[PDB]
Amino acid sequence: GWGQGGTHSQWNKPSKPKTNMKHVAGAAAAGAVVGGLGGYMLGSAMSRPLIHFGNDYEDRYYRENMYRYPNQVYYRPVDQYNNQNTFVHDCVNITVKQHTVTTTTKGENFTETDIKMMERVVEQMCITQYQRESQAYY
Amino acid sequence: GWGQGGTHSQWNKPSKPKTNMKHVAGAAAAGAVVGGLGGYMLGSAMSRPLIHFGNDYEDRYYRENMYRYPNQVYYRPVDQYNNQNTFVHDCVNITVKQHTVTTTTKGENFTETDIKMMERVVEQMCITQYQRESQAYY
Amino acid sequence: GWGQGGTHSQWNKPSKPKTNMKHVAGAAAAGAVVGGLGGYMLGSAMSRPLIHFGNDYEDRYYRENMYRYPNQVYYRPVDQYNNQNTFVHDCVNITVKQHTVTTTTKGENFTETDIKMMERVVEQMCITQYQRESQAYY
Amino acid sequence: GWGQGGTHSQWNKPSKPKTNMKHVAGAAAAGAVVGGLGGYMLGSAMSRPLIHFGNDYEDRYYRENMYRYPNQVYYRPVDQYNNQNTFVHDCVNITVKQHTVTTTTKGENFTETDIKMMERVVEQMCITQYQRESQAYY
Amino acid sequence: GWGQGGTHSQWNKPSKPKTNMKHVAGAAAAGAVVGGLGGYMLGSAMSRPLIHFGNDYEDRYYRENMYRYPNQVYYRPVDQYNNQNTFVHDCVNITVKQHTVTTTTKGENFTETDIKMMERVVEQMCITQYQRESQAYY
Repeated sequence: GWGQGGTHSQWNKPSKPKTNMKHVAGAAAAGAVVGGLGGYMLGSAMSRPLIHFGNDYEDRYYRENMYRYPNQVYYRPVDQYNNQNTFVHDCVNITVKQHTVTTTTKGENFTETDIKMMERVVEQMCITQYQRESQAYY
Repeated sequence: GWGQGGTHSQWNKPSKPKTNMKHVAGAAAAGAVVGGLGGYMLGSAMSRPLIHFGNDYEDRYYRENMYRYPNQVYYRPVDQYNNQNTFVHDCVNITVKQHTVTTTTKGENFTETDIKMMERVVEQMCITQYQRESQAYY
Repeated sequence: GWGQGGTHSQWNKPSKPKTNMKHVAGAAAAGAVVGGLGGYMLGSAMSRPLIHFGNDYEDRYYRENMYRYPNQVYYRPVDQYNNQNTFVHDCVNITVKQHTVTTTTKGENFTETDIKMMERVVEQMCITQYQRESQAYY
Repeated sequence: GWGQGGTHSQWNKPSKPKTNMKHVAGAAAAGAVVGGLGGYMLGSAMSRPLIHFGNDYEDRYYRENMYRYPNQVYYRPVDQYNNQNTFVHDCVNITVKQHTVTTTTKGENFTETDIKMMERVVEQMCITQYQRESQAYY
Repeated sequence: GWGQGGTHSQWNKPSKPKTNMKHVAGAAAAGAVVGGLGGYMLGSAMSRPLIHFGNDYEDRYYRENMYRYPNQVYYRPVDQYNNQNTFVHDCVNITVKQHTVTTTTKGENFTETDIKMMERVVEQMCITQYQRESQAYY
């Protein structure tokens, strides 16, 4: 007539995490867990992987049992070329340019005029602004 | 007549996570879990994978049982070329350009005029703005 | 008639984490856990991996049992070429340029004019601004 | 009729962590734990990895049991070329340039004019500003 | 009828950590723990790794048991070339330049004018400013 107390356990219990950041790449933030027996596991081999939050009871009576390589993980990869990649390209290769190429041969008594006005061409770009009861003036 | 207390357990229990960020690539954020016995697992082999939140009871009586390689994971990949990739291209290869090519040969007594006015051409671009009771003036 | 007290345990219990940062790459921040028996594990092999928050009871009676290599991890990878990478490119290769190429051969009595006005061309770019009851004037 | 007191234990219990930083690369900050039996483990092999927050009871009676290499980790990788990398490129290769190339051969009695006005071209860039009841004037 | 008192133990218990910093690379800060039996462990092999916050009870009666290499870690890596690196590039290769190349051959009675005005071209860049009831004037 024994007794085990109930388990109220948290692998991650962050209370009121107020966080301001920009980039979360390959990481964990704002009270987040990257995988329980998992996550980013490109090549894996797990024998008898068990997750049970409930109570566990085992009453085992093993007699003369021949266990030959139980839960064996024969991890023998050959020439494994696997790609599981995350690519994020934001505002890349942005160009605001004015280019002029001049190739004049034996130009006599000639006038060359090259005017490239560039005014108020881009006022805003990639403005990741979060506003809450706020004001922004540009 | 024993007793096991009930389990109230959370792998991730974030309370009121207030977070501001821009990019979450290949990561975990805002109280999120990347996989329980899973996630981003391109090549995997799991024998008897079990998840049960409920209570577990086992009363095993094994006698003279021959278990030959139980739950065996024969992980032998050969020439595995697999691709599971996430590609995000936002506002990439954006060009605002004025280009002029001049190739004049023995130009005599000639006038060349090249005017490229560029005014108020792009006022806003890629403006990821979140507004809540706020004001923005451009 | 014994008794084990209930377990209220947290692997990470941060209370009110107020944090300001910019980049979280391959790390942990704001009270976040990178993996419980997991995370970023590209090549892994785990035999009998078990996670159970509940109480555990075991009553084992093993007699004359032949256990030959139980829970064996035969980790023998050959020529494993795997890629699980996170790429974040934000505001990369941004160019605001004015380029002029002049190639004049035996130019006699000629006038060359190259004017490239560049005014108010980019006012803002990559402005990751978080506003809460605040004001910004540009 | 014995008794074990309940365990209320935290691997990391930071209370009210108020932190200001810029970059968290391959590290831990703001009360965050990088992995419990995990984290950033590219090549791993763990036999019988067990995590249980609940109480553990074991009543083992092993008699004449032949355990040949139990929980054996045969970690023999050959030519393992694996890449699990986090790449963050923010505001890289940003160029604001004015370039002129002049190549004149036997230019006689000619006038060359090269004007490149550059005014108010970029006012702000990569401004990671967090505002709370604050004001910014540019 | 014995008794063991409950354990209320913390591997890291920082109370109200108020911290201001810039870079946390490959380190620990703001009351953060880098791994419990983990962290940044590129190549690892652990036999029977166990973490249990709950109470542990063991009543073992082993008689005539042949344990041949139990929990053996055969750590024999050959030609292991693995990369798990964190790369953070912020505001790198930023160039604000005015370059002129002059190559004149036997230029007779010619006027060369090269004007490159550069005014108010970049007002702010990489301004990682955290504001709380504050004011900034530029």
